[PDB]
Amino acid sequence: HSFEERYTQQEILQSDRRFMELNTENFSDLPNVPTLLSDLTGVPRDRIESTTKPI
DNA sequence: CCCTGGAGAATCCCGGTGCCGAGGCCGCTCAATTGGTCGTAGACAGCTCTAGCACCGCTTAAACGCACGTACGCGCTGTCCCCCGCGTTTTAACCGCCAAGGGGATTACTCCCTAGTC
Repeated sequence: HSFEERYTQQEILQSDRRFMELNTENFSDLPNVPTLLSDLTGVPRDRIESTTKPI
């Protein structure tokens, strides 16, 4: 029972971007979240800004 | 593909007779006019006083364009579910039937209130 099944792709990606937004310790790295997530999983910043829906 | 002759049926409408009440007519009738008073409250200044008209230079706070962007009102698809028109049944007021009081008037017996004369 993988959590990728109970939680859909959108939900696991939301958990991931919340994780990366917990990684930062300052204001300045909040726009660095798309860059960090693209470095992590290789997703373009377009869908990061379009579908992640951050805090 | 979509239009309609015929038919079923609802509408508009004026004769066409019966009814009850809108309006006129009659008999009171009571309240608005009107004489006055006398004194009350608002018009007429008048002094006052008090908030606003326009003016000056700033201050960035809102206002607006531009560009991205993105998701929602609306319009497309389909089904499904549920309410209507019609057919059958049952409460639901309304008007007749009957024998007995209640009573309101209505009149009959009578009995006291009234009033006359040898």
